Amino acid sequence: QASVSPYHLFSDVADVTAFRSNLLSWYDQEKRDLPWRNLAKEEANSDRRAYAVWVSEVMLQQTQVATVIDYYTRWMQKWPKLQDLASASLEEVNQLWSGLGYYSRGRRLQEGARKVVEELGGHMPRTAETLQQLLPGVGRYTAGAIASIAFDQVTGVVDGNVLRVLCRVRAIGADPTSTLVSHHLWNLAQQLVDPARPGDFNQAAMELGATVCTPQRPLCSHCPVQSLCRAYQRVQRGQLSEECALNTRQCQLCLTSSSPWDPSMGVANFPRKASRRPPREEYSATCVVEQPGAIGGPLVLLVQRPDSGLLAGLWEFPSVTLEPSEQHQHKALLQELQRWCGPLPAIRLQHLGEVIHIFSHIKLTYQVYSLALDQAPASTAPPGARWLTWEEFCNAAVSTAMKKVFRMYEDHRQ
DNA sequence: ATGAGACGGGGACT
DNA sequence: TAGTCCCGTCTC
Ligand code: SF4
Ligand SMILES: [Zn+2]
Repeated sequence: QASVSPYHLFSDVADVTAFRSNLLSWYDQEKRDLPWRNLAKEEANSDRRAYAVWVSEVMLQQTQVATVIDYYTRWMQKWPKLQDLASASLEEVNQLWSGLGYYSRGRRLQEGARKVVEELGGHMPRTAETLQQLLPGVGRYTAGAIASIAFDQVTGVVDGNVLRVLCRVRAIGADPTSTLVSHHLWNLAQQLVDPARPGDFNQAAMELGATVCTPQRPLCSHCPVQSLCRAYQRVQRGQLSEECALNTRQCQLCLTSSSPWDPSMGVANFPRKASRRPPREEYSATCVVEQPGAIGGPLVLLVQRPDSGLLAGLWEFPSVTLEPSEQHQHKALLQELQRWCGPLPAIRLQHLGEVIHIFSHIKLTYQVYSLALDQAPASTAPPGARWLTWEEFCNAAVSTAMKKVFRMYEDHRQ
């Protein structure tokens, strides 16, 4: 309902004015140097400016700034314009994305650029609503980031950083993933975003959550919005010797509930921590088959995953899925290897060790093998088989799991 | 037809 | 050391 207590609202316009001014003044003296800020500040063309912002905001989804920087630079140097990206192949996109994770982001970014160039004359949509509707991979966050940063639209955003900042600043301790709490956070973000500098405000709020209002041990003594933070105000009471008026059980007859407030956590009582369920275990066997090749050998066999599901369309060493009880077997692996190599001397199969790779939702254990051939396969290389030099593999569209497998193969090789 | 699960990898910190 | 948290979009 609209009957939330003023304890969780900014009912005083003076507080809103001060929140914006304090945050932006801190940003103007503390802001990190980032390549997408540099490209954006100097690109007067709106479409080129939005493209540079769009790429960075897709790469930043569930990925830390420190990781993105090098990928962003590589991407913008290879595809400086929408037009360049639209002509790229998905295979080239996966090559550049290799190691960044959540690979559908890269595919959708290319699909979007192709749509913009080939259906919209190269012109990016100019509001959060139309960016979200028309561009694949662009949800509510990315659309608001592009619109505010690139087009000066007055629209607030809630990423993980802003969620944490707002839950402390207004002492929201309920499950933040619920529809009700999420709606309240977006409403706060829309109230607070500076109408004159909405992009800088959004960037400032996110960088505050990244560098000051951090998940653990936040730097409250260094915070520009300290005086306006409910979380901070409460910690400074402690053994008190301002609170939420409507936080009383409607029932005055039941046992009176007690506060789950943990004094030893301070402002980190907010937000509530998401309870995490461990990933399911899966098992696979994989083999680096090698042949001597010519100059720059040996060559290793790579094959392409299905274009759906996990790590879709990426390349990998031939692999088979195994049930736990049969995770050390060779039968199915050798059958898969012979698909791509013809008849194989199965005596050469060398067990190297195991590689455990953690996805967000799967703990995958590979039994890793190698099979070194004395010469090329007897038959011509089948369609879908790629024989790569070590350097080509390192630059190919492969998952990090397969790079760990390759590093195990390189170590055990003599 | 909505909401939990699918979907990668690593940085920071204990 | 080994463990933990957490940096959005889409669907099946
Ligand atoms: S005072 Fe502390 S808890 Fe509040 S916003 Fe600043 S860093 Fe976060
Ligand atoms: Zn309350």
